[PDB]
Order: sequence, then C-alpha cells, then structure tokens
Amino acid sequence: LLKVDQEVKLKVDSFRERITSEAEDLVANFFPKKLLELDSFLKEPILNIHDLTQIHSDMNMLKSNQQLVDIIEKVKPEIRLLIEKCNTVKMWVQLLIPFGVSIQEETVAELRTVESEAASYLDQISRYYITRAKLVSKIAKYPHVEDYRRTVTEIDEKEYISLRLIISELRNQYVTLHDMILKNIEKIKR
Amino acid sequence: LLKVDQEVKLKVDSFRERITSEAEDLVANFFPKKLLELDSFLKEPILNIHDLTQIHSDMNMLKSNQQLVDIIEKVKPEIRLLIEKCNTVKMWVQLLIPFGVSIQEETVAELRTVESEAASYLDQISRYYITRAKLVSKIAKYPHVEDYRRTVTEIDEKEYISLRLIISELRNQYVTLHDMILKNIEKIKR
Amino acid sequence: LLKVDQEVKLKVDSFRERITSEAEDLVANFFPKKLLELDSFLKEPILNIHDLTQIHSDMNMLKSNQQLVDIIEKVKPEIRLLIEKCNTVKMWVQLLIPFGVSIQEETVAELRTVESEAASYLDQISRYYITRAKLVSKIAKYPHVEDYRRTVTEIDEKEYISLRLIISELRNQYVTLHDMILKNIEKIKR
Amino acid sequence: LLKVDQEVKLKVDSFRERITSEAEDLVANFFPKKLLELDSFLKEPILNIHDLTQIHSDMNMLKSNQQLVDIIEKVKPEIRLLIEKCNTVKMWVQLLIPFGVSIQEETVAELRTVESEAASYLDQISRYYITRAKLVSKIAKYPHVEDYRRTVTEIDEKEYISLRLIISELRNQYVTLHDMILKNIEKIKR
Amino acid sequence: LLKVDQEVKLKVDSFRERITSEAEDLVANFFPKKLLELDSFLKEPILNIHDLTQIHSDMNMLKSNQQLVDIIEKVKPEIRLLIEKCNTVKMWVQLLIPFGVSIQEETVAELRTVESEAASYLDQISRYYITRAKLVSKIAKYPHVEDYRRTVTEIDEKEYISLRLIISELRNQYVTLHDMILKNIEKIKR
Amino acid sequence: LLKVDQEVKLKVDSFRERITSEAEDLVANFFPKKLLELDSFLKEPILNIHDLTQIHSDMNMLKSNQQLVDIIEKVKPEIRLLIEKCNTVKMWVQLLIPFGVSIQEETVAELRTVESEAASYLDQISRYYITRAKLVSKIAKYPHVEDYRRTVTEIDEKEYISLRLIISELRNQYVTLHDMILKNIEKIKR
Amino acid sequence: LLKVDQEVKLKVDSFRERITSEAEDLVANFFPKKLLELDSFLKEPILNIHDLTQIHSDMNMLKSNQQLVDIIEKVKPEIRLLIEKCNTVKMWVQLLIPFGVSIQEETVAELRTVESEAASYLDQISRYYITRAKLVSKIAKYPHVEDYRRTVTEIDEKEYISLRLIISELRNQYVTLHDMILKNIEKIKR
Repeated sequence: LLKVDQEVKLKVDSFRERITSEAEDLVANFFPKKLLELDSFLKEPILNIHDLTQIHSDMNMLKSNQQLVDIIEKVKPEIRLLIEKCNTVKMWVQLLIPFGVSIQEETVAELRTVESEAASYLDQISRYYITRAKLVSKIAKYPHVEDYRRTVTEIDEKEYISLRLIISELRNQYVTLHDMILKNIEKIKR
Repeated sequence: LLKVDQEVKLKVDSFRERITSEAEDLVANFFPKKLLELDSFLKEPILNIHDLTQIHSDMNMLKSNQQLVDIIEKVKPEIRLLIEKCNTVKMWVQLLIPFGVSIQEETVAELRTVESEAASYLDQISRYYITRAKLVSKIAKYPHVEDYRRTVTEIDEKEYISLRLIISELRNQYVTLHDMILKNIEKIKR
Repeated sequence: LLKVDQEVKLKVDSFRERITSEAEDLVANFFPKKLLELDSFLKEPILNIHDLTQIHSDMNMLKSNQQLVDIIEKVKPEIRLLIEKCNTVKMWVQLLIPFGVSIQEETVAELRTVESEAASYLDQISRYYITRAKLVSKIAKYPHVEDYRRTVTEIDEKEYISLRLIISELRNQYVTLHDMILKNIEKIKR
Repeated sequence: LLKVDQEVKLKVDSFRERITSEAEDLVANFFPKKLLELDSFLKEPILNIHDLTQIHSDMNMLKSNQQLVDIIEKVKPEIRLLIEKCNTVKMWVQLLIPFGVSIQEETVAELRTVESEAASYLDQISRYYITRAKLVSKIAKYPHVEDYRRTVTEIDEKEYISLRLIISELRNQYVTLHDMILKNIEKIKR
Repeated sequence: LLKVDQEVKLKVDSFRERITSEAEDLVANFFPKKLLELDSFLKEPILNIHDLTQIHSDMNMLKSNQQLVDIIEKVKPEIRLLIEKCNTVKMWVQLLIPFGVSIQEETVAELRTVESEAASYLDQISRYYITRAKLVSKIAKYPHVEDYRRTVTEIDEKEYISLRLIISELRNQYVTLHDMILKNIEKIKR
Repeated sequence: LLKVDQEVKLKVDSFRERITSEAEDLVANFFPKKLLELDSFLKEPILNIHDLTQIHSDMNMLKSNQQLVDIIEKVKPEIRLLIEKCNTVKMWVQLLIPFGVSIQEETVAELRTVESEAASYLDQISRYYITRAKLVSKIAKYPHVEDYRRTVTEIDEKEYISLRLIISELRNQYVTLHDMILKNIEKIKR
Repeated sequence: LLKVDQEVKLKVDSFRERITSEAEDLVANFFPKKLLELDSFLKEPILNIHDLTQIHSDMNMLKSNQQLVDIIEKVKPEIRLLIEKCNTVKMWVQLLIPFGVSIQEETVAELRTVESEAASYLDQISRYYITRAKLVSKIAKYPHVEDYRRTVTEIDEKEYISLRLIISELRNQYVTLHDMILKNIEKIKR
C-alpha cells in the first residue's frame, strides 16, 4: 500500500539533518550575537535624539524627511533577518518527535506569533510613506490651511518614536526566544 | 425504499478505487519529490539576492519590475499544484471508513486549512499588481511629491521578501503533510 | 380548540408523501448519477489546460475572454441543480419523526451548509465580471501604466483555477452527501 | 400600591381573548391553506423555465427585465403575509402562562428568527433594483467594455434562481412552523 | 469619614418617593391604557391598505410621498413616549432594595433592551428620508434608467410594511412589560 | 535592592491623603447635590416642549437651529463635570487596600463604564453638527428634492429627544453611583 | 549539540545585569518622581480654564488654535517617556526566573496594556490635526453653512477636555504601576 523509494527517502533524511544543524547553530550562536549588535545600535546617537524639533524637515511639496529615511534603511534588513531565521527554527520544532506534545505545540505557536508581528513592522514602514504622501499632496491643493502643514510634522515625529520601539522590540524577541527555546527543547526531546 | 442499481453502484466503486490509488501514490511519492525540488529552488541565486537595491527598477510610469515578474511566474505553478493535489488527498481521507473517528476529522480540518492558505498566496500576488498600478498612476498625476516615488520602490522590496516566504512555506507544508498523513492513516484505518 | 378540516389534512398528507418519494429517488439515483457525469467533465481537455498562457486573451478595452466565458456557461447549470435538489432533501429530513433527534439536527445543519456554499459559488462568478470590467475600464483611462494591463491577465488566470475547484468541490459534495444521508437515515428513522 | 381599574382590566382581557382566537385559527387553518397554494405556484410554468437564456432582456440603458419584474410582484405579497401573521402567533405564545417555561422560550426564539429572515427577503429584492441600476448606468458612460454588458445579464439570471428559492423557503417555513407549534403547544400549556 | 447633611438627605429622600409613585402609576395605569389606544390605531383604515399600488406617488424629482409622511407623523410621538416612560420605570427597579438580586438584574436588562430598540425605530424613519433623497436625486441626473424610477417606488412600499410593524411591536412591548414587571416586582420586593 | 527615599515617599503619602479626602467629600456631598440640580433642570420648560413643530427652524442654507444650540450649551458643562469627578473617585477605589478584592474590582469596572459612556455623549453632540452641515450643504446643490429639506427637520427633532435622554441618564448615574459606592466601600475596606 | 561560547555568554550576562539595574531604579525612583511632577502640572492654570469660550480661536481658514497647540507640545514628551520606560521594566519581569509563574504572566500583561494605551494617546493627538484640517478646508469651499463653522469650535473644545484626561490618566498609571510591581515582585522572586 504505502511505501517509499529508498533513494528518495535517503535524500529526504539529509534535508532533515541539514535543517536540524542550521537551527541548533542559529539558537545557540546567531540569536545571542544579534542581541549584542542591536543593543549597541540603540546606544548610537541617531536613535537617541533628545528634542524632536531637529528631525523636522523644512518645505516651501517635494523632499521626504532625509533623517528619517536613513534610519528606516538600517531598520529594514534586521526585520527581514528575523523573518527568515524564525522560519527555519519553527520547522525544526515541528520535525522533532516527542505532556511533551503539548510543550512542543506551545513553542510552535510562540514562534508563529513572532513571525506575524515582524511582518506587521514591515507593513507600518510602508503605510507611513503612503500616508505622508497623501498629506503632502493635500498641502499643495490647499496652501492656506495651517493644520495640513502641522499634520506632516506630526507624522514625522510619530515615526521616529515608532522606529526606536521596533528596534527595542526585535532585541526583546531575540533574548526571549533564545531563553524559551533552550528551556523547552529539553522537555520536548524527552 | 432506498436501493441502488447494481450497474451504477459498480461504476461508483471504480471511482472510489481510482481516488484511493491516486492519493496513496501522491502522499508516498509526489509529496517527497516536491520537497526536494523546492529546497533546490530556494538555493538558486535569483531568490537569494543579498542587497534589495538591485531589485529596484528605474523610471523617468510604464515598465513593471521585470526581475520581480519573472520570479512570480515560477512561483504561480507550484501554488496551483498544491491546491489540486490537496483536494484529491482530502477526499480519500473522507471516504476512509473507521477515537478513530476523531483522528479522521482532525486530518480533514488540517488538509482544509492548507488548501485555504494556498488560495491566499494566489490572492496576494494579484493584490500587488493592483496596488503598484494605483501608486504608479499617482506618480504621473502629482510628479513633484517624492514620497509617491518612494512608495513604489518599497512595494517592490516587500514583494521580494514575501515571494521567498511563500516558497519556503510551501516546502514546509509538503514535509508536515507527508509526516502527518502517514502517522494518522494507521490510526484512521484501524 | 385546535383541530384541522379532514379534507385539508388529506391534501397536506399527499404533499408529505410526494416530498418523501422525490427525496428517496434523489439520494439513491440522482446523486450517484451526477458524480459520474462531473468526474468525466473534469477529464475533458478544456478544464485541463497545462499552460495558462493559452487562456490569456489579446487586446489593443472590448472583448471578454471567450474561452473563460464558455467554461462558465457549462458550470452555472450544475451549481443551480445542487441548490434546487438539496432544498427538497432537507425538507424530507425535517419532516421525518424520530440520540435520534440529535442525529437528525446534524444532518439538517450539514445540508444547510452545502446550500449556502453553492450560493457563494454563483456569487464569485458574478464578482469576476464586475472586477474585470473595472480594470478593463481603467486601462482605457490610463493607457501607459503596464500594471493595469498585467492585472487583467492575472484575473483571467485566477478564474480558471477557481472554476476547476468549483467543479471538483461539487463532485466532492455529491459523494459525501450520498454516503452521509444513507448512513444517518437508518439511525434517524429508528 | 399596585391595583388596576376593573373597567380597564376587563377591556384588556378582551384583547387577550381576541389574540388567542386569531392565533388558533391561523395555525390550524391559515398555515396549512398557504402551503397548498405555494406548492401549486412553484409548479406553474413561469417559475420553472429550463433555459435562462429566455429571461435575458435585449438593450441597444432603458427597460428593466419585464419577465423578472412580473415574478417579483407575485412574490412580494406572500412575504408580507408571513411577517404580519407570524407577529400575531408570537404574541399568543408569549401570553400563554406555563421544563414548560424552557419549551415556550424556544418557540418564541424560533418564531422570531422566521420574522427576521422574511425581512431579509424583502431587502434582497430592493438591493437587486439598486445594483442593476448602477450597472445599467455604467454601460452608458463606458459603451465599449463588454464585461459591463455581461454583468447585467448575470444579475438577471441570479435573481431568477433566488426568487424561486424564496418561494420554496416560505413553503418550507409554513409546514415546519405548523408542525412545531402544534407539538410544542401541548407541552407549553401543561 | 463618610456622612450626609440631614437637610440634603431629606430632599434626596423626596426624590426617591416621587420616582416610586410615578413608576407604580405608569405600570398599573399608563401601560394598559396605551395598549388599548394602539390596538385601535392598527384597526384604522390608513394602516390597513390592501393593495400597495395606492401608496405609490406620481412624479414627472420633487414631492415626497404625502400618504407615507402623514403616517410617520402619527407614529413618532408614540415611540418618544415609550423611551421617556421606560427610563422612569428602570430607575425605580434599580432603586428597589432586595435569588431576589438576580431577578432584579434580569428586569433592568429587559427594560434596557426595550429602550435601545425604541431608538432604532426613530433611526430607521430618519434613514428612509436620506435614502429616498439620494435615489430621487439620481433620477434627475440619469433620466433614462428605468430601474432608478423603480427603486423609489420600492422604498415607499417597504416603509409602509415597516411602519405597521413598529406600531404592532410597540403594542407588543406594552403588554409584555406590564405582565413581566407585575410578576417580577413581588419577588424583587421580597 | 528596592528602597525609596524617605523625603520622596513622604510627599507621595500626602498625594494619597489628598486624593482620599477629595473622593470622600465628592461621594458624600457633590454627587447628592448634583442629583437635585439636574432634576430641577428637567422640570424647566425648555426641555419639556410638548410639540416638536416649535423646535423646527425656518430657512429659504445658513442659520443653525438657535433653540437647539442653547440647550446643547447648558448640557456640555454637566457631561464634562461627571468625567473629571469620576476619574478622582476611581483612583481612590484602586488605592484602597483590602472576597473583598473581587468587590473592589467590580466597583472600578462600574466606574470605568460610566466614564466611557460620558465620552460617548460628548461625541454624539459633535456628530450632530457635522451631519446637519452635510445635509444643509446638500440642500443648496439640489434645491428641488423635498426629501433633503425633510431630513434636516428630522435631525433637529431627533437631537431634542436625545439631549433630554442625556440629562436624565446623567441624573440616573449620580444616584446609582452614590448608592453603589457607599454600600461597596464598607465591604472593600474590610 | 547546544552549547554557548563562554566569551559571548559573559557579554550577554552583562546585558542581563544592566537591564535589571535600570528597572529597579526606574520603579523605585523614576515612577514616584513623575507622579509628583504631573500632579503639579494639572494644578497649573493653563489646564484648569473654567469657561471653554476662551480656548476658542477667531477666523474670518488659516491659523490653528494657538492655545491648544502649546498644551499639546507639553503633553507629547510625557507620553513618549512612559512608552520608553515601560519597555525596559517589562523585559526585566520576563527575564526574572520563578503559582509564582502565573503572577509573573499577569504583570507582563498589565505592563503590555499600559504600553498599547500610551500609543493610542499619541494617535488621538494626530487624528485631531487631520480632522480639524478637513473641516477648516470645508469652511472655505462652502462659506454660508454656519454648522461647518460651529463644528470647528466644537473640535477645539473636545480636545481640551481630552488632553487633561490624558495627563490625569498618565499620573494614574504611574501610581498604579509603582504599587503593583512592588507588591508582585516579592511573590515573583520567590
């Protein structure tokens, strides 16, 4: 009835071994290394501006806020890395064969939530660009209304607080995931 | 009261046998073969670009991003295959006659979820085209606003990360489904 | 207090007998006959095109996709038949007088779900026409944007995969309903 | 503290008697009579057209589909009658004084659901007119797009299947309500 | 720590006595009197028109339906009275000091629901005016489309069935509330 | 590890004492005083108009309804006072240290609901102004449609019934809150 | 299998110590200091205006309300500080290793809710600017409608009550969080 070609099965077994090796190295070495790198990034001066008047840009309908754009470019690669690394670790947890079954399900759900939240971060950076564009377009059509000029300054300041929250939250995820997977794996294995 | 013509019943029984044979071959041979093919596809250079500056396209309102379009064309057939193959396997699980009843219901629900998620992937590729079109149309109407030019570059980069996530997720589904159906079928049969 | 004219009651009893006879014949003979007809329809070449480049239509804002329209015309009568036949069977289950009561309620709920899903299929065919029309209208207003031309090709391809899914799903419903009603009726009757 | 004028109380008691008499006659005689009338209406040729090409109307932006309008005019009075008759029966169930209390609550909830569904039927007939109007208006603004012409034909065909479903469903409600109220009243009274 | 001026407390006690007296008279006398008045109103010829062709108004974009407007003016005061009277009774139930506590909570919830539903009735009369206005405005912009003329006739007929349902439902509330409060108060008091 | 500067702690303790004193006086004296003031306000002639024809304003697109605006100005300060006073009382309940714990949580939830409802009242007054403005703007663009003139009269009448409901509801909150906090505090303290 | 480089582990341990020290100082000293500062801010005259006629600004489409803008500028830094400080404390609670486990989860959930509410406050300040702008734009297009002029005055008054509610609510959070974390930490540690 159901049987597998030995040659195909052997090649599949190598895939299982490769995923396991990548996951063990990622949790043991990559996750800790990133926590140190992100903590230093928060300390850097660009993400620690005391007064938000400086981030504001000057217009007469054209230039985007250059200071904010540069911060976004540094943030985007880090969000992408968490999404790619998390997917590999999640598959390793699912592949592992085990009370123990319940613990494994909790770990997969927790990893799944981190992946979904990361996508939200990428989406919010995209939403800021479209929203700022609509308001900047509005200023040209109705020059006299002061509030339209005021809203564009507010959207720039809100993004700065938000981007710092994303970097801190990604650093939080690495330490929390590292500790949780290490404690849970011993129970899941047995 | 209720009785069936023998000739009609015999022809129906052949349909039941045909569906069962296709399902056993699909789980035992097709699902494993695809996992190997998709894993190689991820390794290929086009899906592994290190810097997302290269994927960006240059405009003066016309050409779509050629590099992204080519990647989408390769991804679409694979999503279609999972939808067609999953439907045949789901019917086999429903047809099987069996604690055992509960296990069978779990398998049908799990297969149903994979089918619905696959449709979502096809929908997101469609949404990207309509959204990019609206933003490209906006650039022509309001040339001066820089943010509108910035949003179209962002939508191209977001799609690249998303398409790679779809290929990895489809590879994840094949290994997870193969293992789950094989373990569950022994219990369902008895 | 409450009593019924004998002449009116006799005519009502004939209605009850007529509905019962139609239902028994429909489950025993019509449902099996349709499963065979639909399975052959899937095998036919029009619903099995290997490459979706062929289904694409050529425009300079006018002609709809002729190949897709012809497939839709064949699909619509089959969806209509399931809705009409299911309503008659559902009334027979409700009329039957019976643990047994719970089984009867499950059957009515299952029949009700199949009826609602069938209406969804008719609605999706309608939505495709309105959506394709809006996008085709957009191409004329903004000729230069390539993405608008690309979206109309994508909507045609998505519909082809969807229509085949509807025919396969209707075939799935007939076999599942036939088996479920036959097993459940013995328990419901007793 | 709390007491009622005898003259006012006597007049109220006559209202209670009148509602009870109308309800007993409606369930015993009106509900059965309607089931016979609606069953004959379904048999009539206008509601049984084999091919939906005939219902389609011919345009060059003006005339509504005459065949569909005539069917709607016959359907509207029947939906109105169920709403008015159901309200009187529901009040009788609430007035009755009684395990028995739970049975009474189930009957009121079931009667309430039938009343709400009937309102939905009246609403859908209204929605078809507004939707067809918008699409017919669109054809004039953009004559070349064929899909806009195709959608108006589809909306006419969908309505025909829907109107027949309403007549069959109203016939279903009468038989189901008649049987349920008669069985439940004996328990509710005691 | 916490104590109240005797003079202020005495004046508050008079408020409590006044609310109690108004509530007892309203449930014992006002609620029954209204049930008789509304029942006669339903019997009156204007609310009982057999054919809905008569309610239809004739236009060449100007006059509202005079017959419908007159019916609405009679209905609006009655809906307002239920809202004002119900609020006073609800406060009396809350003030009463008492198994008994649970019964009191059920009565307040039931009174609260009647108050909210009454507001819905006032809202629907308002919605009809805005909706009819938009459709009448549409007829002038696009004279040729017949369906726009058809929709305005349909909205008038739907309102007539709805207004009669409101008057019957308000009559239903008075009898149901009268009976429920009288039965519940004895338990709540003890 | 964790310790507090004595000087800072002493100043914080004075804040705790001040909040407690304000709350005890507010529940014992302010809440009762307001109930008497609001009850007299309802008795005043402006809020008791018998016929709603008088509130209607006469237009030829300009003046707002003066009678309604004056009533709104009196209502707004009272809604603001409940929001400010409720916040202080809620903090006192949270600060109190205690079966007893559950009673305290119920009181905070009840106080929180009253605060949220009060904000809704302020929002509805704002919505009326924007909605009336849109309809008044519509009358000028399309002078002939009578229904647009009719809707503006209806929105004025609906607001009058609504404003009286707000004043009565605020009076209801004061008596209910006074009684509930006094009964609950003895249990919470012990 | 899983092991960590000693040098990397030592650097991570220093991160854990640094976060713990910052959290203990923040709860013991920063949270109490802020409560005193905010309480004085509420006492200041600008946030205590008796009549809201003064906050209103005079227009002939141009100037924003200067008095309101100045109040917003003072409020924004305080909301930002709570978001940044709360994130550090939340990580300390998660890092702590412990009935005790349940208490820790409650504290993290409570801290998470305070962080989300703070973001809502920043969002509402942004919404006021966009909404006031749209209404101010409307006044210019349609000068005659008085209600549009009335709505802009109402939006200014609503914001003043809202900003004072934010400052009071932030002061409430500091005292509640300080007390809760101090009581919970002893149980969480043991």
